[PDB]
Parts: sequence; structure tokens; C-alpha cells
Amino acid sequence: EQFLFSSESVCSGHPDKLCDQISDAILDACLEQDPESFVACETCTKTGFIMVFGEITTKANVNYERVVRETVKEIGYDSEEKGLDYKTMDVIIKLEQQSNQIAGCVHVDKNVEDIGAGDQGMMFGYATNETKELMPLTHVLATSITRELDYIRMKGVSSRVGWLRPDGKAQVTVEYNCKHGVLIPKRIHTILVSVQHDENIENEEIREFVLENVIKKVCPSDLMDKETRILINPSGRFTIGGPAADAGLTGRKIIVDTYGGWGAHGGGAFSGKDATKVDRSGAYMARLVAKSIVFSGLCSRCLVQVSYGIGIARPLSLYINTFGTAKDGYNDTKLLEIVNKVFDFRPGILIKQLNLKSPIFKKTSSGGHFGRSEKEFLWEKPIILQ
Amino acid sequence: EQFLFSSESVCSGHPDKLCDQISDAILDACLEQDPESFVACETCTKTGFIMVFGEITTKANVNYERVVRETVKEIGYDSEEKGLDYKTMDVIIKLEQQSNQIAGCVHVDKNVEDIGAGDQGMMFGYATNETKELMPLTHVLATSITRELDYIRMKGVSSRVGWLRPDGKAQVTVEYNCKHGVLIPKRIHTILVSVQHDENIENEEIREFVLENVIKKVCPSDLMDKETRILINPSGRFTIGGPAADAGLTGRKIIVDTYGGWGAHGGGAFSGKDATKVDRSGAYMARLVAKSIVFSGLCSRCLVQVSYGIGIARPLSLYINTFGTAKDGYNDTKLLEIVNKVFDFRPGILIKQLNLKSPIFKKTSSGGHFGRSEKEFLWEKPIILQ
Ligand SMILES: C[S@@+](CC[C@H](N)C(=O)[O-])C[C@H]1O[C@@H](n2cnc3c(N)ncnc32)[C@H](O)[C@@H]1O
Ligand SMILES: C[S@@+](CC[C@H](N)C(=O)[O-])C[C@H]1O[C@@H](n2cnc3c(N)ncnc32)[C@H](O)[C@@H]1O
Ligand SMILES: [Mg+2]
Ligand SMILES: [Mg+2]
Ligand SMILES: [Mg+2]
Ligand SMILES: [Mg+2]
Repeated sequence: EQFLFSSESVCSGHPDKLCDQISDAILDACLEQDPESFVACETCTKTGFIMVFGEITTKANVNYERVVRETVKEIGYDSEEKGLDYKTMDVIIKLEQQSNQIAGCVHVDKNVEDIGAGDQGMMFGYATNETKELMPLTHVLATSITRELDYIRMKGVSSRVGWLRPDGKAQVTVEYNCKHGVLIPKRIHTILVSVQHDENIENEEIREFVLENVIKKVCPSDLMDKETRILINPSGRFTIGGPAADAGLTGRKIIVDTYGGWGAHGGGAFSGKDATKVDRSGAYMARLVAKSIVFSGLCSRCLVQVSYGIGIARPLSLYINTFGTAKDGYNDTKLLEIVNKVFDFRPGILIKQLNLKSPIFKKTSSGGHFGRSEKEFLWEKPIILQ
Repeated sequence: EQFLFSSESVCSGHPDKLCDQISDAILDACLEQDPESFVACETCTKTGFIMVFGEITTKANVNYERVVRETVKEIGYDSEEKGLDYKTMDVIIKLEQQSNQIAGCVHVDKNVEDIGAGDQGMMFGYATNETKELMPLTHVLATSITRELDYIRMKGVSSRVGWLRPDGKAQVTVEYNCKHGVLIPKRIHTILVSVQHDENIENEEIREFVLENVIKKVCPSDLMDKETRILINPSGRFTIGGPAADAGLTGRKIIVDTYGGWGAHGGGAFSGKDATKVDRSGAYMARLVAKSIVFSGLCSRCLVQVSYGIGIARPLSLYINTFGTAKDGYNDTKLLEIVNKVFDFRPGILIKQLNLKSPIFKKTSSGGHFGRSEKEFLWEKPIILQ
């Protein structure tokens, strides 16, 4: 039994991702001065403007406007024709303090270990032995394509690339076989890439460049064949991009940020939120759990759900599903027992263990939060479980 | 083997849902005058303001500001102490035309049947025989709780309820047994409800009211027991709410809008988008497919994934998973063949079949898009398949 499944990714300059990056830049700016900051920083953008809005309670003295401009500059939006110019855009800041009624049930008069969850909600973690990163192949491939475009554009290369503009998206469809719940990729069925460009590069040149310098660099040659459908810039023209073509908002790429359609999602955004927002910290710990179970060889694929209630430290529920892939002797009931001996989903413990009051978040806000090798993403360093 | 699983919902007055409703109010306003409108209307809110932004190409003459104010008024935000006052708030409108490069690959010089998808992306549909609505019980229960609060507050009741303010959230955890992929609810494990209120009603009164007039009205008594954990207003005070406590944005309740963590999600928001945005139309058709397969008795649970590329009419991939619950004689390969004989995922066909150019969308923007009985949601009227 074969089946097709698709996942997507977007470039750093995609307007929604731009907002995620600004929100996390602001979070990091607050945390570097005040690790105790409460941050719920939303960003939105359209032609010629960015607005930051939400709730921050911090002792940090942050020039929010400069943080926004520097972030946009670093992404490469330095000219109106690219879709946004950090020099000329309007930046609007509409921040207030966190509600005292929310603060009162999170930290006020509570031991650090027993701080309340910042909200209700559910979070999922997922892992799969398909890739070295323990991530789904469709997601790994789509993400690699956009990450490679961003590297080519931003870090720079010796070749002529000044035609590449910041916006872009990719989507990869893989044909799989499923054996006992274990996912075995057979072949790549379709690769779609849309990249923003300037007005003088040929479509044929764009296509040759993306195929040779991106797709063939990041997609395994043994999964591509004559029938793999390659769709590069199917719209035929993509020169107007960024906020100039499409509004952006924080937390509108939650599936790109996680598992690409695999596993599940509880609905909460990550970027712009300090770690007392369990949307973020709960999902990061759930990833560590799933990844640790797979890394330990106890199953081939694993889904974890945790849930919380506002002002309540301990999770309201925990769930583990190994899709029938558990190792002989193990099952989901036993695995939950193992998880409970090892892990503690109280946010105060979570935060300490994963160093989530340090200014580590801007790096997570493009490229996916999971399956990452950066030493500081502690949720990606698996624990050996037995 | 038992397990716990949670889903959540939010009230109509939740700031994110408020934005979804405004975005869809604007969409409907455009469609009622101009069915051919291209709409990508985002909304955001914080204390004392709403901003609408994005891209609309329409022949309609819409007073966007009046639409926003009327929508907020209808939700009940008519006083600063409730969290927002439609009379006094600033309303900012930052709309531009749709990019011609996007328009050019969607409809320009194309037959109506072969219009291109408005973007790339993936969409999932899901159905399960757990409930009459063919929706997951956790989602049905959480949604019913918030829908009941909204009905009590907005339509009104003979009892004293003027203490109920517009914001609120609920979360329900169900303990399940799983037999051959079929989900059998055993009991309700936890019910969490947070409701905004004014300054004179007792916590004990709120709790008694929610338990007796909401929870016991919508949750089956035979799934509740002495060990069911009832958590009503655990923060102890929730008087400051709405945009005054928490920023809202369109498309930040995508899991509340769909299946509550069950099935899967492709990442796209629904509200504010016309039906050429396959994030919406593709998901609606995928729901009809899943629901039709379950309704037809061909399986107990069904997940559908479709994917698209920008400017391309036909889907790039289609996937059906019945979780091992297919009826004797059927399997996922055969079911995909049946789906292909019956359904056509080209957006132009989708749109015609589901009447998606009519102003039907404001109703979808609170209460979940799926599992709804309203006659006009054609994606909820199953097709008999064999
Ligand atoms: C298609 S737009 C979203 C729909 C849009 N808001 C509208 O008004 O129809 C989403 C994304 O597609 C990409 N995009 C924009 N212009 C494009 C083009 N000309 N060709 C291909 N992709 C494009 C950008 O990454 C953009 O953020
Ligand atoms: C907790 S807030 C989100 C986090 C918030 N942005 C912050 O600054 O910490 C999310 C939602 O929780 C709900 N909420 C707000 N105040 C609350 C309270 N005092 N008790 C319980 N829930 C509350 C509202 O529905 C609100 O939209
Ligand atoms: Mg978007
Ligand atoms: Mg949430
Ligand atoms: Mg929100
Ligand atoms: Mg999308």
C-alpha cells in the first residue's frame, strides 16, 4: 500500500515568517536584559509598515522600533522593490503590560517549580525515524529547500544571485510505503518551489538555478526519478513579493514551524511568547519526549499530547501514541510510565531544564523549531530511555 | 488500552475569534455585492482598536469601518469595561488590491473550471463516527460549551446573566478506548471552563451556573462521574478580557476551527479568504469527502489530505487514511478510487459545487467550520458512496 503526502515551507522573507522573526527578536531583546520578562508580542505587516502589538511586562529597556528595523534589515528588505524597506517603512508600537489577572495565577505567590501555566491549551510533540533529525521526510525536504535559498541569498555566494529576492515557498510530496506503522519513503513525487526574483532573470535561468543549486543539493538523488514532477515558479512571474503582495502576521505558519502536517498541532503559535506560554514550552518538551522515545529505539514513530489549564502547574493530561511501532516488550501504557519517571511537565521545571529564559528564540523563528542541530535547542538533545 | 485526549474551544468574544468574525463579515459584505471578489482580509486587535489589512479586489462598495463596528456591536463589545467598545474604538483600514501577478495565474485567461489554485498548500479533512455530527467527541464537547455560553449571553435568557462578559474558553479531556482504530469514548476525564464576568458575581455562583446551565446541558450525563475533574474559572478572577487583556489576530484559532487536534491541519487560516484560496475551499471539500466516506459506512474514521500549487487547477496530491477501520472489501486504495470517480478537487468545480461565492462565511467564523447543521454549509451534507 503506497500513498502520497505533502509538506511545505517558506523563506525567511515570507511576510508571515518575517512577523515571527520580529516577534522573537523582541522576545530575545527583552530576555537578554530581563530573563523574567512576560512577553506576548504579535507582529503584522502590509505594504510599507510593521505593527508590533500585545503585552510585555519587562524591566528591559528595549528600543522596539530599532529592533524591528534591524531585523528587517538582516532579512534583506532594504528596498521597496524587494517588498519592504526597513529604512522607509512605518513602525507602529502598541504594547501594554500583561494583565494582572493573568500574572496573578501564573507567578504571584507561587514557588518557581509550581508556577501556573500561562494559559489553557494542548501541545503535541512528534518524532519519526525517517531522517537523521527524527523528522518527517516531506518536512525535512521542503524546509531544506527554503533554508538553502535563504543561505544562498543572505550569506551569499560567489555566483550571480542578486536577482533573488527574499520571499519564497516550497512544497514536497513524497510517495511512501507503510509497514506496521513504520513510514518508508519510496520516492519524491512532486517538488514545487516559488521564488521571488527581479525583473531581468529568465524563468529558464531561475528553473535551472533552483534545480541544480537547490533541489539537487538537498534532495537525495535516489529518491528522484524521471516521473518526479518538478514545478519551479509555475506562476511564471514572482517579482512583487513580501508585504507588498501579501499581509503577514505572527503565528500563521504553525505547521511549517512544527511537523508539516504529520503528528498533530494543538493550535498555538510559538513566536513572540515567553516560556510561561505553554503553547511554546509544552510543545518543546513534548518534542523532546517524542524524540527521546524514538532515539532510544523504543519505537519508530511517536506522538505526544500534553494539555494545560490556566494557572495550573501540572498538566491536565498526557498522551503517547506509537502508531503500533513500539519495540517488543513495550507499549504505549508502559511508555507513558517511562515518560512520567523521567520528565516533569510543570512549566517551572520545563523552563529550567530547557533554559527557556535565555535569549535563544530568534534562531527558532525560521527554519522550523524542530529537527535542528543548534547546540542551544535543548529540546533536540535526546535522553536515553529504557 | 485507554488514553486521554484533549480539545479546546473559545467564545465568540475571544479576541482571535473576534478577528475571524470581522474578516468574514468583510468577505460576506464583498460577496453579497460582487460574487467575483478576491478577498484576503486580515484583522487584528488590541485595547481600543481594530485594524483590517490585506488585499481585496472587488466591485463592491463596502463601508469597511461600519462593517467592523456592526460586527463588534453584535458580539456584545459595547463598553470599555467588557474589553472593547464598538462606539469608541479606533478602526484602521489598510487594504490594497490583490497582486496582479497572483491574479494572473488564478483566473486571467482561464476557463472557470480550470482556474488556478490561489496558492500552494495542503489541507486536511476528517470525520469520525463518535458523534452524530461525525466529529471527535472532545471537539464537540468543548465547542458546545462555548457555543452555549455565547447563546446564553447573546440571544439572552430569562435568568440574571448580565454578569457574563464576551470572552471565554473551554477545554475537554476524554478518556478513550481504541478498538481496531475505532475510537470509543469511555468517560469525560476533565472539563475546564474560563468565562469572563463582571465584578459582582461570586466565583461560587459562576461555578454553579456553568456546571448546571452549561456543562450538564451539553455533556452526556453517562460520561461524567465522581472522578471527572471540573475546573471552572481556576484563575479565580476573569473580569478584564477581550482585546484589553490579549491581542487578537485572524487565523490564530485554526485547530478550534477544525478538529481539535484530531486528524491533521495543513496550516492555513479560513477566515477573510474567498474561495479561490484553497486553504479554505480545499479543506471544506476534504471535509465533505471524509464525512461522506464515514456516513456511507465504508469506515469509522477517515483522514483526507489534498495539496495544491499556485496557479495550478488540479491538486498535486490526494491521500486517504482510514486508520484500519475500512469496511470488509474496502481499503484506502479502493476508497481513493471511489473518491476520484465522485469528486473533482479543481477549485473552479469545488467553488460551484459548494456555492462558495455566496455570502455564507460569517456563520462559519465562530462555532467551528465543521460538524455544523446549517443548511447552507454544503460540505456537511454527505454523499452516499459505494
Ligand atoms: C499567494 S499569497 C496569498 C494570497 C494573497 N493574499 C492574495 O491576495 O491572493 C501567499 C504567498 O504566495 C507567495 N507569492 C506572492 N506572489 C506570488 C507570485 N507572483 N507567484 C508565486 N507565489 C507568490 C508569497 O510567498 C506570498 O506570501
Ligand atoms: C491567557 S491569554 C494569552 C496570554 C496573554 N497574551 C499574556 O499576556 O500572558 C489568552 C486568553 O486567556 C483568556 N483570559 C484572559 N484573562 C484571563 C483570566 N483572568 N483568567 C482566565 N482566562 C483569561 C482570554 O480568553 C484570553 O484571550
Ligand atoms: Mg499567510
Ligand atoms: Mg491558544
Ligand atoms: Mg491568541
Ligand atoms: Mg498557507
